[PDB]
Amino acid sequence: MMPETANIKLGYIPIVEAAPLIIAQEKGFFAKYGMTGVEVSKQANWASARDNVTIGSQGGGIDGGQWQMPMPHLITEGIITNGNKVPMYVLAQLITQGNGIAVAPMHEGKGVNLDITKAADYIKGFNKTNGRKFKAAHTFPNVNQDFWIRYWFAAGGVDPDTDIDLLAVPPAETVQGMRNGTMDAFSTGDPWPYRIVTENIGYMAGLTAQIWPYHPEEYLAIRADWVDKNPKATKALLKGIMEAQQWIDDPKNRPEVVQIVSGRNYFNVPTTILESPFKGQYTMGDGQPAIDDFQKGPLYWKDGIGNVSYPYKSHDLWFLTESIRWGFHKNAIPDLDTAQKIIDKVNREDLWREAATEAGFTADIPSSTSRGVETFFDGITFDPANPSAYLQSLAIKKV
Repeated sequence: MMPETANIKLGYIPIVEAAPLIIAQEKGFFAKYGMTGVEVSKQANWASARDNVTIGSQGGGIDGGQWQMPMPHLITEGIITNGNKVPMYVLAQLITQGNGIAVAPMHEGKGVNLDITKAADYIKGFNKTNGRKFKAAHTFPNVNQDFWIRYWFAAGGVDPDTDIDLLAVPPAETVQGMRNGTMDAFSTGDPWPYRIVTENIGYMAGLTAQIWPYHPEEYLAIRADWVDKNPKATKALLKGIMEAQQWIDDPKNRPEVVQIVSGRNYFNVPTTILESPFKGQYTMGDGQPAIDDFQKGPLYWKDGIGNVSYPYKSHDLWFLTESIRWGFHKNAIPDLDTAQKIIDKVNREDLWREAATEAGFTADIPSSTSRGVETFFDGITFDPANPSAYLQSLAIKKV
């Protein structure tokens, strides 16, 4: 099925979530299906990734790439691009887990761990007791990592909007702040946790693998105009990604995966900082036991619930439901019906199914577009069939 074109520019951020794109390219999986002209382009930050996909490859940007959710949806509706609507299609989930919340040393022994309920008053009154409002950061508002730390805070009784200072700050600057004693928490992901702990910059309150096991995370999304014009090439790219994900999850191949992504032309970091996490090994600190479980590390093809790669529409729904929870994009996404309408235009799980079928991976295709009821660490459940009930079960929200 000769692709219409063998070329495409896909952006990535130098974190473990990018692995499938890098491996599909470097191990020849894209080439196997005819996509011999794939350029895996490093993005400076999420803002730059957003801008680059808006201009497209022809304008000097990118045709698609790696994204935190629901960026593809927000770009499609021009919500985060000042009204410039650039339709995109979510084609596959790249990975699950590999994210976590780091906390500064000064908060050790205060109960600021996975469940911060007992430390809620300590956090809320930090200005009076310590001279500043508890300060936390993520690197881009209204997406994955902002959601993770907001859920963690709110589950313990801390309002992330009113009780603390939750800011969007570059990763290096944030870590520097933690070292300087001016930043209290950081919603981040591999390879950051290893460095933060080993360099005694802070400890890990919890992994997203603990907050929501096998949670939806990073996704591959490409501009709709590119996909509509190159349907065969799109499926070829999906097959390459699928094989790369399958390859990455075999423990035998992980040393090579680590070696490749850590290389100078990609992440450009010492392999040592990624070796442990790729084995599901994390030193958590604050007197808590270390984690040594492959199932708690990043997973790219299959997880404990189902297939990782398949993009369940129920997950798109959770991201937009949580957006509504925090009052994000009030005018653009005023209700759950509007959210579903956006999801039906953006999520292209049908192409994932088609590509998987053509490639001979029919045994791995999920039977539904929903992964069913989702369960969080605090007992809250999200039933895709009734997002209203989920929202109403939450203690802290803006709706």
